[PDB]
Amino acid sequence: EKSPQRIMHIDLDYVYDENLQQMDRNIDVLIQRVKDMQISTVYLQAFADPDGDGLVKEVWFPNRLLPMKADIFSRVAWQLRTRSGVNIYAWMPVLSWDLDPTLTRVKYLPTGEKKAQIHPEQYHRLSPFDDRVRAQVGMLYEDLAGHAAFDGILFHDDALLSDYEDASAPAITAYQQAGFSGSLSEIRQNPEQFKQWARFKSRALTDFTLELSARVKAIRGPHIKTARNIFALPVIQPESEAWFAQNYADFLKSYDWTAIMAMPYLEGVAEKSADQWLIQLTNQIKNIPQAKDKSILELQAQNWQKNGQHQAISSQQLAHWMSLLQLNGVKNYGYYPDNFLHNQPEIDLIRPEFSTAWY
Ligand SMILES: CC(=O)N[C@@H]1[C@@H](O)[C@H](O)[C@@H](CO[C@@H]2O[C@H](CO[C@@H]3O[C@H](CO[C@@H]4O[C@H](CO)[C@@H](O)[C@H](O)[C@H]4NC(C)=O)[C@@H](O)[C@H](O)[C@H]3NC(C)=O)[C@@H](O)[C@H](O)[C@H]2NC(C)=O)O[C@H]1O
Repeated sequence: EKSPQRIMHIDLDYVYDENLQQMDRNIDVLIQRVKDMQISTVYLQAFADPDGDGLVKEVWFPNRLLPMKADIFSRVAWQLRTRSGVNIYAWMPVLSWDLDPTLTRVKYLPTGEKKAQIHPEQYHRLSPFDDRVRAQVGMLYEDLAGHAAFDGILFHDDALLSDYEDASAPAITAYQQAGFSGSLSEIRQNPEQFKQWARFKSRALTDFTLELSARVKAIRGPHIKTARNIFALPVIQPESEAWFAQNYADFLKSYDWTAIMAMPYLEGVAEKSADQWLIQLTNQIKNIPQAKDKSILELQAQNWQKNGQHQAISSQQLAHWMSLLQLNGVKNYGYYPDNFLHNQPEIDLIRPEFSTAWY
């Protein structure tokens, strides 16, 4: 994988159409767009998410467990790899799958309540402490690996847990068997165990992803690259591992690429403070020897409303941020999401700051 890495992060929800001929034209336009961009890598959505409801009910590949909305992942992948000149990473949820109801869901323990619950504002995650969950998610990854060819796996940012999670029974048993003492509420507020507990959960998530990676590699070979999305707070504010169960140093050690969600508006940063926020983030990375060499800075090309009516970020703004990264010594970056239907971001405005091939 020759450097710098320049990544387009792409949803196939945009490509899908009930009319097959329209879908064909859509795929053709997408392939040409990526070819024209002249960058290195596409992170390609393997699951359907038309509603942004934080739960995958259908996917883009044949498989044993979930409905296939359309057989298009493998078709788009091989064309991008041979016509558009890019590596392809299959972008897959780690936990947020709409599987058999008897599979354990991640739960949290509400303050002042005795029974654990599922928080409506989080990804609808299955518990990584349930071995049946590990097996069935494993099956989905094996099914993708069997039917499509690709160069890497991008593990979704839904591999996270808060400081009130996971409160489910198998998680409780796992903590007990690992030597943790007391209820979840006692552990999280125990000065002598709460840090160990956060790290235990971070390692549990990472180990689960490495298990999934091993299953794919058994099928497609050892050459498969791994990437995982990490939230910005665990990078800039490491104590936040306590409520993310993500550890930046761990990601750097465990994956070929750590894809940092360098998205200031997502993080609630004001428009006039976003540049400084990005400079602070990149300064933090550069202070960790060779972190920049294994990290991708992923910029946002939309401003999301937890409601659902997302707003585009201007092409000029995105190009400005890409320029900012380069001027601050960062060579590996990309953006999410791409919208081929509307040329958003505008390829002519983005290319000179994004493609090394630009003249
Ligand atoms: C006094 C004061 O206000 N200062 C505190 C300071 O002590 C502390 O740093 C922060 C955070 O405290 C910890 O917050 C944990 C998370 O709280 C939940 O955050 C939800 C929003 O999360 C954001 O989500 C976006 C993605 O959509 C992500 O990009 C972003 O980084 C996230 N932000 C953070 C900070 O994580 C929010 O909607 C939830 O309501 C909120 N839930 C709760 C229970 O607060 C929390 O789980 C920790 O317990 C809490 N513990 C500490 C810091 O002791 O808060 C400052 O205000």
